[PDB]
Amino acid sequence: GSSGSSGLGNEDFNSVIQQMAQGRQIEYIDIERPSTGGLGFSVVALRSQNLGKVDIFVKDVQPGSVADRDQRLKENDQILAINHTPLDQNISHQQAIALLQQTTGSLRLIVAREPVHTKSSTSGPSSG
Repeated sequence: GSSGSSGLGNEDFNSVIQQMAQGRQIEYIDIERPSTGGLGFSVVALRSQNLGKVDIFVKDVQPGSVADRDQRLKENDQILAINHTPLDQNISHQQAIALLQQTTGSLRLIVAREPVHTKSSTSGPSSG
């Protein structure tokens, strides 16, 4: 369905994000939009199950570009909102991409991450 209002109602920007994350730890990845460069990362569109919507995930995180050398954007990071705008059922996968290809100077991305649970994922820093 479609609706139009001035602001928010039952569900606010803080609620929508908290609902899409599902408790998952949310992180604000602030990226500095370069002048002679780009985000340095790609995104994938995958229709979710919750409801007519698309889940944008950060793929091909060029390990060395601003996204990294500058920010700490991780791969497979489901973007909940972009520049103060959630990609809920309201916004499709396309719109999400625009906000990026459009948003200049500063580009914020609120992604979620799954917590730890008797996982014990072996991870260590490698020098070379």
